[PDB]
Amino acid sequence: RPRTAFSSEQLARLKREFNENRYLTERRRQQLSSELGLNEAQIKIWFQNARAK
Repeated sequence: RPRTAFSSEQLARLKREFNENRYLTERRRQQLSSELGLNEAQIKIWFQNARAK
């Protein structure tokens, strides 16, 4: 799955979340998806990519 483009707001949330905990659980992935309007797949990819970088 190719990565979508994230808005500034979505990125703001993801960065703060990543800085609290770099690893996702199911419930946290679901909360992010529902609060960000992003597919869970996109959330997982962003976290993986962020750890990679």
